[PDB]
Amino acid sequence: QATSQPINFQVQKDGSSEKSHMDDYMQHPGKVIKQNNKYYFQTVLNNASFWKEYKFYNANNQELATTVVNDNKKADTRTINVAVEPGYKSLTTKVHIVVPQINYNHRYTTHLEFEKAIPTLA
Repeated sequence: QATSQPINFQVQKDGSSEKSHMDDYMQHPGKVIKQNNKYYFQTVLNNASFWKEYKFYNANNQELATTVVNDNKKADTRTINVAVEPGYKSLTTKVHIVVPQINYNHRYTTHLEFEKAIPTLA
């Protein structure tokens, strides 16, 4: 069995609550999924070809498992699951965006803020 619910979020800048331009690289809302007693935040990365690396952590800086659910090369998107727990209010992220053709190379250190804490699901 699986249960899911949408969850709104905003990626915000390191050291403040200001929106990050990284927020534009992810589709909204995301989704919370509970399957085999485990919880995930499922999210769709825009311009997936630009994402050279991504890492997610909880608010205590522990590493969170990510898995690729879907790669849509035609749309240039990638759908991932990020392991979470009920009660999580944010994820710390470390993301490397690269577009070599324009010599664009940027490292984001941001915090993805859920609109509400990850819920317990039945």
